[PDB]
Amino acid sequence: AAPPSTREMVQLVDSLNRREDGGAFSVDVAEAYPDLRDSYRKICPRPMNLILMRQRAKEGYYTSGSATVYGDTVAASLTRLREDIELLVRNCITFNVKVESWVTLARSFQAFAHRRVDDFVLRHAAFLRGTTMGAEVYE
Ligand SMILES: CCOC(=O)Nc1cc(-c2ccc(C)c(NS(C)(=O)=O)c2)nn2c(C)nnc12
Repeated sequence: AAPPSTREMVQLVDSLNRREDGGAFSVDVAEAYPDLRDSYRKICPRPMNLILMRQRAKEGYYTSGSATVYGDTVAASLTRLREDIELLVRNCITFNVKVESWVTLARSFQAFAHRRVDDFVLRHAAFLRGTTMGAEVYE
């Protein structure tokens, strides 16, 4: 089972940018708002955004060394990318807990991103067809 190439992983992370999110999951809140860094660290002490995820994809961090590429199921495959997607969503829903519309946007992105990763895993690993999907597990 050959892992996906770094170019394919970069193309996968690039496909997670949606026009309807208007860069909400791409912006680096620390670089964009220097005068609010410390408040964002209190709420989201672990940083995550699609710029960091694209660097990780490009460098082989999701598909090299001890990264889990193919697991027992689609859901349990590309675990490092799934954890990064989950942190991105957790940070957004925690920060926006009082703004329901922006929580719903983060949940919409979560479902969308795990489905994009599920379909990508299936394109590279037909032997995982029919197993648990990340879109069924992550919520
Ligand atoms: C100081 C002003 O701050 C903000 O405007 N903040 C945020 C704004 C938006 C936002 C804007 C425009 C649109 C069209 C949407 N999409 S929708 C209708 O689905 O909600 C969302 N999202 N957002 C998210 C996530 N997290 N923070 C923000």
